[PDB]
Amino acid sequence: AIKAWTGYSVSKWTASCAAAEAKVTSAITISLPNELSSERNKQLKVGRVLLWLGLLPSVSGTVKSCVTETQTTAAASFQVALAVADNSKDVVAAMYPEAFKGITLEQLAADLTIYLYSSAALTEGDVIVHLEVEHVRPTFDDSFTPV
Amino acid sequence: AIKAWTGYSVSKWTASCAAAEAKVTSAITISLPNELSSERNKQLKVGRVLLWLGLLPSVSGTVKSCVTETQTTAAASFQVALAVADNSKDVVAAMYPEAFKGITLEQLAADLTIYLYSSAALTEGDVIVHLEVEHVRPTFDDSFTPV
Amino acid sequence: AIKAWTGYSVSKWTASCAAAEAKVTSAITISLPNELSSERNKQLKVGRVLLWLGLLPSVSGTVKSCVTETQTTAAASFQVALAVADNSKDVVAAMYPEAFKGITLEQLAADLTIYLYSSAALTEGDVIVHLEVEHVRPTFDDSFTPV
Amino acid sequence: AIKAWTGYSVSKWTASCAAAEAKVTSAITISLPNELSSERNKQLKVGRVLLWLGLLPSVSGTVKSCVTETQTTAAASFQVALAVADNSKDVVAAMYPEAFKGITLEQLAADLTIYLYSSAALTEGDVIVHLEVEHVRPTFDDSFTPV
Amino acid sequence: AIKAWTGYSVSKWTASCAAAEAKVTSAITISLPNELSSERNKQLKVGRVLLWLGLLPSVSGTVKSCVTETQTTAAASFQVALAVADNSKDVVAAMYPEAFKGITLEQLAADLTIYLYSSAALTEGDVIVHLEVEHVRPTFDDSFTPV
Amino acid sequence: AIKAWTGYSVSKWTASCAAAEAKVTSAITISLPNELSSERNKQLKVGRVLLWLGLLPSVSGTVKSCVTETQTTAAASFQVALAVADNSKDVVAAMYPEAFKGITLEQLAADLTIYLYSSAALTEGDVIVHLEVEHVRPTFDDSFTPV
Amino acid sequence: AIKAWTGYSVSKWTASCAAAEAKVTSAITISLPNELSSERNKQLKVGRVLLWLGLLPSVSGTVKSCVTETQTTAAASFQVALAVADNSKDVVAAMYPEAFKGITLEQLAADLTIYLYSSAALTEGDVIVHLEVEHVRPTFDDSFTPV
Repeated sequence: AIKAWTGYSVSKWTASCAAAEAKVTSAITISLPNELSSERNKQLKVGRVLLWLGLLPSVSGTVKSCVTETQTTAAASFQVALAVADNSKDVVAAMYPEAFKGITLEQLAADLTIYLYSSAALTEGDVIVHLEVEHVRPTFDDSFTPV
Repeated sequence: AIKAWTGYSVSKWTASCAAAEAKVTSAITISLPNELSSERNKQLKVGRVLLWLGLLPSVSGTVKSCVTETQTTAAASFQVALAVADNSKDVVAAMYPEAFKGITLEQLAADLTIYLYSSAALTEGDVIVHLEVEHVRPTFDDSFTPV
Repeated sequence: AIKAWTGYSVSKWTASCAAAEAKVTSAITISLPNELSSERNKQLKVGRVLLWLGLLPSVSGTVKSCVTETQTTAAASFQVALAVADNSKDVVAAMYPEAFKGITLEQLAADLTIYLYSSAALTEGDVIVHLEVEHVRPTFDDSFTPV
Repeated sequence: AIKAWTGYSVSKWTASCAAAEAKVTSAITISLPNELSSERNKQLKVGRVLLWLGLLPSVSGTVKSCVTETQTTAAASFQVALAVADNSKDVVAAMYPEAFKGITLEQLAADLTIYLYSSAALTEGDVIVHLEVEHVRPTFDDSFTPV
Repeated sequence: AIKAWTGYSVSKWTASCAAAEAKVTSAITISLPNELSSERNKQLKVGRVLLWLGLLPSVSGTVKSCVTETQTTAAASFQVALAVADNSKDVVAAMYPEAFKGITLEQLAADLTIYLYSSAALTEGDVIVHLEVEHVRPTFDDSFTPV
Repeated sequence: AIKAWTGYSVSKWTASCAAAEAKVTSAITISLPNELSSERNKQLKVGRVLLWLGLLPSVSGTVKSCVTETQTTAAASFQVALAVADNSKDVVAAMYPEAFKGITLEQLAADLTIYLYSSAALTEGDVIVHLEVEHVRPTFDDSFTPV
Repeated sequence: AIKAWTGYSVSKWTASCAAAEAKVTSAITISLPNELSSERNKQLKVGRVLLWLGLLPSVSGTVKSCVTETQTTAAASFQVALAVADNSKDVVAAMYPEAFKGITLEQLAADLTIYLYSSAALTEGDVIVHLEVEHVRPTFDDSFTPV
């Protein structure tokens, strides 16, 4: 498997798709994990992003998803996507990686967002949208307070 | 300033005292900070503990506090304390240190607890009970999943 | 990412195709931006051209596009094209690292044109066509309006 | 004719005023051209500014214009102006240049505004207002993406 | 534009004037700007004074102003003034400069005053009188107190 | 005595606390000195802050003061303060200095405030809180306007 | 892109196939381009041959072509061909190159021929067979005649 750079680090989380009618593009918002939620960590720099997708077997249609800046109408977002994850492939992935170097981890919570499309309708949680983020290593204080 | 050992790391948090009548002991319960709350980190090992105290200047009487195993009547807890933090001293804190080597960080949330006493009444937040914990360095996954 | 040569530069502009019935081929016409439309900058020489295509996900069929000298019957244009961009590929692009070397930027406005084909119908905004063009860095007036 | 400093550059743009009744002052608003309205170039620093005026000969009386920070009542603006252009002169110009050194080109788009006054009525297009601006040489995109 | 001497410095401020009937001479009282109002700065010495004038364009008469020692009845002061600024001239200005070398900035607040005349009536804010003063540079404490 | 950095400068001012009953904490608001009140200077940046104290000799209690971000109930601020000035010490001063590097002088007027405590009652002017601030040098224009 | 050897040179031309019913194999005759038709040039020697293909996009079948010695019944030639160009592949080209080293350009006009096959019917100009040839450089006389 792929390795992060020296001085970089990995974390992973999850979100579930909202129910939606066919051909509609839905939107999903990135919320940070608790391990990074403090004001010390939000100012770290992103190094790579790796969207991923997995699905329960009764979903029959095409399914596509991507990471972009937030686009003012949801469906249009794919038109600037530097790659698209796609259940028509053998492997349903979209490793960028170069898209977001030097962006603050705050900004990856602020306005980068995840979009999802299916040619058939979805019920809640029919799709699970993993995400993986590789970023500058978090640090904890090396010493107690003074007395 | 005091350094943590190699492979160990600092962290800090807070709790505030409830209102209490004079010469009554009160309990305070440790709850872990968000940075440590995950199932990966709760199983780490404690290395040192450092109770500390700070107080707003109108508080007149004695104030004493300690960290112990939970004692079935609150006032009795001091009678097993390996040291006591005490506003009679010049420096109020009470470094133990090695009362708790090899205890699980979960257990430091489970049943080690903080007790506080004053010979005069307190109103809410009149005392701020800092804490520091020095513990094995948290680790994050070095690599992405397989595709 | 791919760099231009020393002293060369890049610019980008956009077009959205009109509606078309299935299997029709449609033309798209270049127009120069204002900074390049000066009589000082129009005389620059093209170094590379890069066609790039993106589409909203509901376009189900094949989509193909290419750059050619303007053909009197539009559908034939692909037959002369030195390369074709095609949504059957993994990356929907076509690079021409040779075809237009040394052509004047005016001529790239005059008689090179972009062609687009789809095996299913299209409606306005269903496809976005980029172009990227590389040339020696343009220049700006060094002085105000004189005497 | 006057030249920009070493490493500085020039740009020019135009506006044509709306109709106005006699002695009423009116406002003219800057908008940046696209090549400057990049997030790379918007943050460049202004070096000199020149207001220049021209008119068709049937405009009978005095015409005056000036550049100021925006004013709450438009007619007052001349009173703050570091210089005024005035068709009573032989040459209808007003080079500042000191007024705006070090202001951001975005700010020159934001809140510097141009005012115009005539001692007789005006109809659309009876007056043309130039502006010239000097700033450090703008730059263009030049590079490849990664994989 | 003209620079101040080494160790001298420029400051600038505004005064309006009240309504007046035609041919009436009026007085404007100098008050120091806030940047200089403290008892440290008042004892600095003046090097040059520049009177300057502007007006909103509907003012039709002549307008004249000057700086003088304060006079028992305002109109007479023009006969004493070393120079007059005058809207009939090419430049509506009067650099003195010799009048006030070595006068204390407090004295420039005390008994030098500004006089203003117009051949037609005026209303509040029709004429705005700038003043510009060149004077020994202000200074501040280079050192903290003793502890 | 300690000196400000190159390009930085010292200024000093005053505030007098109101009357208060014993053990009451009180607040003091940082109004700027007139020498810095103009819009040109408010956007300078702070380098160090130096709280100081003095009192007329009949004040019998302890007295303590500190500089903090403004707090919901005044007494709490001593628990947040990075250092405390104190009449009981050998010298009462409490040079921070790290607390406010790079903060805007406007912000030092906005939401940093002074807190004061005494273990005995006070009357108007019994305690006088000096303050001293080290900050980027104030500057004045080098030249007159155009004529 | 691939280059010809020193002393060798590139030239390129065209032929358009006639209409044919499905599964019919057809032949195409290699007429020389005018630039090489003179008796001086026909005795040059071939270095490489590069068959190429393109088609207008509505052609629905498979299409295959190859270069061989002329064969008694056209379909058989695919069984003799050293390589086959093919629309079903990732890229349709079929660079030989070994097939014809040292053959005379006259012979490449005489008895080498192009064969073309489609699994569906064709109409005139649906398929366009480019060809590219790399061969000993054409030369022109260095001097006038004697007078």
